[PDB]
Amino acid sequence: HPTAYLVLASQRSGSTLLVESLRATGVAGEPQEFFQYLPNTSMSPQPREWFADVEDQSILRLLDPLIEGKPDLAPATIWRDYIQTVGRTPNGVWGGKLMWNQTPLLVQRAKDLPDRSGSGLLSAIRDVVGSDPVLIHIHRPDVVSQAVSFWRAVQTRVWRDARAEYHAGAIAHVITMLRAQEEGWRAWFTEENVEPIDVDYPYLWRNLTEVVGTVLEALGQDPRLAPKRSDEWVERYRRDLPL
Amino acid sequence: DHPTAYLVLASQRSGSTLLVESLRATGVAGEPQEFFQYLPNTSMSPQPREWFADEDQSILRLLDPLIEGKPDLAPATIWRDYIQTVGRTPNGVWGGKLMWNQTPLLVQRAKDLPDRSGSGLLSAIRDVVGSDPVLIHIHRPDVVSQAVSFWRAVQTRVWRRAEYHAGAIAHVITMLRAQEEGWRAWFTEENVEPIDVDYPYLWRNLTEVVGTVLEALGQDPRLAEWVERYRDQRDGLPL
Ligand SMILES: OC[C@H]1O[C@H](O[C@H]2O[C@H](CO)[C@@H](O)[C@H](O)[C@H]2O)[C@H](O)[C@@H](O)[C@@H]1O
Ligand SMILES: OC[C@H]1O[C@H](O[C@H]2O[C@H](CO)[C@@H](O)[C@H](O)[C@H]2O)[C@H](O)[C@@H](O)[C@@H]1O
Repeated sequence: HPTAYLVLASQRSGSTLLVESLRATGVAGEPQEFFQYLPNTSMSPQPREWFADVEDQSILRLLDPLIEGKPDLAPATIWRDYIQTVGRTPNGVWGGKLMWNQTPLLVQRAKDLPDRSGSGLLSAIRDVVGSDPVLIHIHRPDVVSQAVSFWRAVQTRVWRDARAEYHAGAIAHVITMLRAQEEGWRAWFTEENVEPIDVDYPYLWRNLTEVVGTVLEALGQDPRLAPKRSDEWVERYRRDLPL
Repeated sequence: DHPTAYLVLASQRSGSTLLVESLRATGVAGEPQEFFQYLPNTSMSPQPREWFADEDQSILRLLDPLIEGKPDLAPATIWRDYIQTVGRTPNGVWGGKLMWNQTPLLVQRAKDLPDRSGSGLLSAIRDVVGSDPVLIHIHRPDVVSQAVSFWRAVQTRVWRRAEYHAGAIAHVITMLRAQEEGWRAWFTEENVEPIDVDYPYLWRNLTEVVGTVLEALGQDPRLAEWVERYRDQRDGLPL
């Protein structure tokens, strides 16, 4: 009987609908992107960071200026422990989100734990979470609609409106990137022989309460608790590059 | 000229969680957890056997037994850095929740902060959030219906099955009393005037309340029953 789940995904791929949907039951932990923070800035990736290899100024200017933060200096054990306690409901169940771009981070961070128990991503997850989470995998076949929502979100800084410009080269960039996270997870599932509870977004949109219940079920929770404008850029980005 | 952080000061199973989660849906008011709730010896929230620790095997039998977790070994600097980052959204707003029973924890924890700006709760708040948080205070004034939820959940462990029992819902209804005092007596004893929504107002018109919180943060409002069976009649159990 697993005491923890972890949702594997990509930015704006749906993980939110599921994951918040879980949080509300109040028996599925307090999922967060516990692994999003960069160690040199103790911040989430910032807009100019996602585009650090873009020297096209026309896209650059659309993005906020960097903030310099500060190195996270928590010892590995202290880092793990904070995450373990914040993410977990009184019932004792833990949840959180993990994006594929964050995997190296997590693995970098676990490296200096005592009793580390492997050297790969799977051990990392195990050693950080403290048990063997129910892996779940929300994905999106419509990369363009997603890239679009991403390229908007990175400008406005809002991930759940006046400044937001279209831009082909950028969307291309975001697409090239989201695609890579997919190949990332794909290769990994085979790499360490794992079979997630796979659930693409359309299915997820349609059947929320079904899924929110299966996950609920896999954690030994009563599945009872599972509760109930077009993109011009997406039309546009087709005409105009990768997909 | 935005204040870029909010606390919601409240009490267990008030509107507290319903407000806070709505704001979270915004994508624009941080990730308001209950950062101050975790006890240092266990590093978890208070657990039933811990709440009801003051003299009667009538309750101590309805309550799951004491798990024991682990020591919170985070220096205060790291503790506050974490709360500051995890509670923020990308737009840079921070949100969170605080509950009168946790206030001594906050203060005890803040004492080792290098830059202590003062000595009471309110400078504690500021030194921890790194700013001046818009205060929101929630109360559900119907203490019976509050105390009920807190007893249902204090044994279900689900704070969003097991039985009624009056002599406990005493201890609750009255612990919740001295908590709600605390707040009111803190509001004047440090001259704070919090925004002041109420559970009825919320469970009905929460769309406004949220829209209020968002403007105070400079955002966009446009974004967004064994009660009667307690209502003992006979015994004289404070209500
Ligand atoms: O003592 C029990 C704790 O439970 C209450 O809140 C839990 O429920 C929420 C989600 O369902 C969370 O925000 C939180 O993590 C939980 O602790 C209560 O609000 C607390 O004061 C208690 O510590
Ligand atoms: O690009 C920076 C990060 O932003 C996205 O996540 C933000 O969006 C959600 C907003 O409600 C939050 O849950 C979260 O805390 C944010 O950081 C994205 O999902 C990330 O992977 C990035 O770290």
